[PDB]
Amino acid sequence: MATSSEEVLLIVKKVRQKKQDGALYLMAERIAWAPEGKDRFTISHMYADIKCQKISPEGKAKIQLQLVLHAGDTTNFHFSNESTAVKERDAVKDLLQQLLPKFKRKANKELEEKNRMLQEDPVLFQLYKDLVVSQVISAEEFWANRLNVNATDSSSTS
Repeated sequence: MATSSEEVLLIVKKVRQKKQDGALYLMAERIAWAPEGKDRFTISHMYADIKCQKISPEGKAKIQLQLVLHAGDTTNFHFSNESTAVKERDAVKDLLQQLLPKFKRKANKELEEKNRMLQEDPVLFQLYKDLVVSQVISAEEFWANRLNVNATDSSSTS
């Protein structure tokens, strides 16, 4: 069956994400953040999905952590816990960086360029939902003429 080894490895608190501070819990196989007062992780990424981690420059009153997922995503966190914020992001950066290679999945650059194109060109992503979502054509059909040319002028067409 699906063995969910939910092993909380680190307990981090006072982390503002999505304009709401909470608690970020690390697990053997993933990272999950919950808002303060809620037992619900509104953020849960598997190390296999997280490519790397970025942290804000030290000596600042803003402990910010930013993970980047292989799909071409990310995970930004604001450790507002002035008491251990820095150390929390540190042990976090370290712990994740420990389990991250443990679950290091293949870098899907094929997907990265796709995701990044959908973020850059709002029209491209619009037509994507228009055609590919309406089952008008497959995703690669649209991508075929877009991956080779990323320009909103051309994105106005298939």
